[PDB]
Amino acid sequence: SHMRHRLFQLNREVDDLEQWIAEREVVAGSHELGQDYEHVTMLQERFREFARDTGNIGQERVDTVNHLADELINSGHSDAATIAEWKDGLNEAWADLLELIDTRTQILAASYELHKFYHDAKEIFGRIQDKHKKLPEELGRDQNTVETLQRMHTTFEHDIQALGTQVRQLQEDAARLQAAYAGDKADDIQKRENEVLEAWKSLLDACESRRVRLVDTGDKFRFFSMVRDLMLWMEDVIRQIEAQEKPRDVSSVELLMNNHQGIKAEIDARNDSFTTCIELGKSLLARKHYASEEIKEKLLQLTEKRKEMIDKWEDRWEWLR
Amino acid sequence: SHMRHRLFQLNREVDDLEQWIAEREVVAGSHELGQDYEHVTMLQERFREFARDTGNIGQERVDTVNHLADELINSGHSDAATIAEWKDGLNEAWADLLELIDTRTQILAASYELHKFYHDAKEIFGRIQDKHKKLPEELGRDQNTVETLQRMHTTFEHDIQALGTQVRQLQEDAARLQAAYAGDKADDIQKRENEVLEAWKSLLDACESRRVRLVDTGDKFRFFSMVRDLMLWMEDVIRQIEAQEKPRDVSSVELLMNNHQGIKAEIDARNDSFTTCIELGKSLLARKHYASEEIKEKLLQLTEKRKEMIDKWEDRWEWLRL
Ligand SMILES: [Mg+2]
Ligand SMILES: [Mg+2]
Ligand SMILES: [Mg+2]
Ligand SMILES: [Mg+2]
Ligand SMILES: [Mg+2]
Ligand SMILES: [Mg+2]
Ligand SMILES: [Mg+2]
Ligand SMILES: [Mg+2]
Ligand SMILES: [Mg+2]
Ligand SMILES: [Mg+2]
Ligand SMILES: [Mg+2]
Ligand SMILES: [Mg+2]
Ligand SMILES: [Mg+2]
Repeated sequence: SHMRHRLFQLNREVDDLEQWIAEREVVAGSHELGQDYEHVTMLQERFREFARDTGNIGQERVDTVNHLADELINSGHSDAATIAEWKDGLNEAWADLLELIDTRTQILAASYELHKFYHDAKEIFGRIQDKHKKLPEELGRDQNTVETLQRMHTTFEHDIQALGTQVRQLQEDAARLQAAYAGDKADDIQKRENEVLEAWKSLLDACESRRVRLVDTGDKFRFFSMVRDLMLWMEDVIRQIEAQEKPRDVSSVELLMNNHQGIKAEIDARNDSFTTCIELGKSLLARKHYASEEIKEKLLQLTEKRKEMIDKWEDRWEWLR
Repeated sequence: SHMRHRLFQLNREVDDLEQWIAEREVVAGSHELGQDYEHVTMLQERFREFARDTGNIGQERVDTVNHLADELINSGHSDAATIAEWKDGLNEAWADLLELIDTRTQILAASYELHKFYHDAKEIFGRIQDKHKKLPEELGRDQNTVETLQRMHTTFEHDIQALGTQVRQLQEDAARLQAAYAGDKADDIQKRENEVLEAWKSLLDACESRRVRLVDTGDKFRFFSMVRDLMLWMEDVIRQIEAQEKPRDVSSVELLMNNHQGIKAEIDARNDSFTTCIELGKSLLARKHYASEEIKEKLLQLTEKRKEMIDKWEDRWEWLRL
C-alpha cells in the first residue's frame, strides 16, 4: 500500500512528463519555411536555444522517471507489466522528440547554407562591380605620371586578390551545395555562381587591358625621353665645335686637334645610348604601337641630328689636318 | 622595376600576416585553465568564438597571400627562390596555429569537465547535507499527528528523487573521468565521488528508517484506537444487559427475549471489527513491535471483555428462555 502509493505517484509523473514532451513536439515539428537569409538565421538560432533547453530539462526528468519505474519493476511489483508499459511509452515519446529535434536542426542548417550562398554571391558580386567602377581610364601625361599610375595599378591588382579569394570560396560553396540538390535548385546555384564568375572575369580582363596600355604609354615616354637626352647632348657637341677658335700658331693647332679628338671620344662614348634608343623605337614600331607616327618622326629627327653632328665634326677635323 | 614593386608589396603582406599569426598564437598558446567552473566556462566560450574568427579571417588571408606568391613564382620572378621560402614558412606558421587552436580547444574542454565534476560534487554534497539537516525526528503522539507526519515524509521522499538522479549522473561522470585519467587525479575523483555517495546513502537510510518508524507508530495508535472503540461499546452492551428488568408476565418475557436477541444481533455485527482489530494486534507482534508488551495486554483485555459480554448475554438468554 506503500507500493500502492509509489505506483500512483509514478503514474502522475509519467502523465506530467508526456504532456511536457507533447508541448515540445509542437515546436520541434514546425515546418516553418525561412523567407530569406535573415529570417532563416533567426529560425536556426531560436531552435538551437530550444533544442538545448529541451534536452537540458527533459533528459533529467526522463532519467528520474526511468529510475522510479525500474525500481518498482526490479523489485517484482505485481503491476510490473503496466509499469513497463508506462516506461516504454515515455522512452518512445522522448526518443521521437529528440529525433524530430535532430531532423529540424538539419533542415534548418541546410536552409541556412543555401540562403547564405545567395547572400555571399550578392555581396561578392556587388564588391566586384564597385571595384570595377573605381578603375581609371587614363594612362597619363609624362614619364613621371605614367610610372605613378603604373604603381597605383600594381596596388589595385594587388588589392583585388582578396576578392578573388572570396570568389574561389563561393565556387567551393556552390560545389558543396550542388551535390546536395538537383533540378531547379542545383541549376539556380549554377546560374548565380556564373553571374559572379563573369563579373570577376570582366574585372580581370579590364585590369589586364589597363596594365598593358600603361606599359605601352610608359614605353612611349621612355623612348621620347631617350631621344630628347640625345638631341640635347648632340646640340651641346655641335655648339662646342662652333665655339672653337681658328688656331693662329702651331701650339694652338696642336691644342685644338687634341681638344677636337677629345670631342670624338665624347661622341663615341654615346654609341650604346644611340643603339638602346633606336632599338626601343624600332621595337615599338614592330609591335604597331599607337604612337608609331611620332616614333618614326623622332627616329628620323635623331638620325638627321646625328648626321649634322658627325658632318660638323668631320669638317672641322679635316680642315685641322 | 615593376617586378621589384610587386616583390616588396608581397614582402609587406607576408611580414604583416606573419605578425598577425604570431598575435593569434599568443592567444591560442595560453596556459590558463580557469580558476573555477565559472571561469573555465567563460574561457571556453570566448575561445570558441576566437577559434572560429581566427580560422575564417586567417584562411582567407593565407590563401590570398599564397595566390600572390604563386603568381610571382609562376611568371618566373627573379626572386622566385626567396618568395617560395616566404610562402613555405607562412604555410607552416598557419598550419602550426591551426593545430595549436585544436590543442587549446581540447585542454579547455578537459579543464571544463574536471572543474564541472568538482562543481557538481560540491553542489550535490551540499544539497544532500542540507536535506538531511531538515529531516524531522518527531513521530507523533496520536493517530492524526502520525498521519500528518506521514504526509509530510512522503513529500520529503518526493523532494529528493531529482537529487538521486543528480547523484547517479555524478557517478556516470566520475567513471568516465576516472577512465580518462589515472594516478592521483583519478584517485581524487573517486575520493570525491565516494564522499557524495556516502552522504547520499546516509540520507536514504535515514528517510527509510523514518518512513518505517512512522508506519509502526501509526499502526500502534490505530490498534489502540480500535481496542478502545470495542471496549467502550462492550461495556455499554454489558450495562444494557444488566439494566434489563425481570419480566413478570408472558408478554414481557416475549418482549425482553426479542430485545435480547436484538442485542446479540448488534453483538454479532461487530465480528468483522474484532477480526480487524485482533489481526492488527497480531500483525504488530510478529513485527516484533517495541510496544509488544502493551499490545499483548490490550489484546487480552479485549478478548476477556468480549468473553464477559458474551457470557453475560448467554446466561441471561438461558434464564429467560426457560
Ligand atoms: Mg496513464
Ligand atoms: Mg505526437
Ligand atoms: Mg527580410
Ligand atoms: Mg493491459
Ligand atoms: Mg503511451
Ligand atoms: Mg646653329
Ligand atoms: Mg559546453
Ligand atoms: Mg637562397
Ligand atoms: Mg507539523
Ligand atoms: Mg544519461
Ligand atoms: Mg480506527
Ligand atoms: Mg416464542
Ligand atoms: Mg431488535
